[PDB]
Amino acid sequence: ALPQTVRIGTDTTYAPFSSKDAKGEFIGFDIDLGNEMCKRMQVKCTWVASDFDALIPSLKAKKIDAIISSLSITDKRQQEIAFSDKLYAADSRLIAAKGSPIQPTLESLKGKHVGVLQGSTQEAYANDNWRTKGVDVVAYANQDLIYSDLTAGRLDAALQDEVAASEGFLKQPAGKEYAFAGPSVKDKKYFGDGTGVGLRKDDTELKAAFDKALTELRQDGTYDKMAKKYFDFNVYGD
Ligand SMILES: NC(=[NH2+])NCCC[C@H](N)C(=O)O
Repeated sequence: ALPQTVRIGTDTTYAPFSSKDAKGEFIGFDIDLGNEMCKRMQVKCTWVASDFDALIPSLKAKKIDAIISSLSITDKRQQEIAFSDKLYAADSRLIAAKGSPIQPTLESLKGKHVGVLQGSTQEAYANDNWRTKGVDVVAYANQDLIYSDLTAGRLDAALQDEVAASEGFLKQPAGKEYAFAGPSVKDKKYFGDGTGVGLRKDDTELKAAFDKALTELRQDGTYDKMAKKYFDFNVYGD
């Protein structure tokens, strides 16, 4: 038996996947997916906002039951928690000022100030490959502070999910004078294989129900109808 109310944690600072509208209500693709799956699962769902780096600890502590927050499915995370089937693809890419020669390389980022989300796969990658080697990698409680430090010049570059940067910043007025700096960063190990619903390992029935709802809403075309609100491309991937 699934719980009468499935509590879903999300970090609402990652448009267009999860953010807040003017009323403070949860909006974005993650929210739409979550709500549609819950509908099909015939359970009530209650969204819970928290910082991104608090989601997996909250899940483990049973303060929430699920995470839908562009949570990348990684080898390392799977040693701690479970995942539903893939919700959508997620690649990492740097952003910087328009015209920046910055590339996702150690040589290019020497003496540069680079922002990453605390508890993200991007922080993991940046800390290991760049911060130890002298690059000023700065971790942030949330992505909106990163964008703001970038636009104010405190940061030279930021590393986050490509689609989030693109739709949530670059294509917005705030990011008109900014661009991707270099191609997406390739690293299977660190960045994983798309995003999924984060779940406790022993909640097998809940995972199965999420997986069932997801397959069904993909199959009947509801996934693509919801995605078109945000994207003119195949957000799902392969
Ligand atoms: N709602 C968010 N802030 N999501 C951040 C996700 C970034 C990256 N995909 C990760 O799992 O670490």
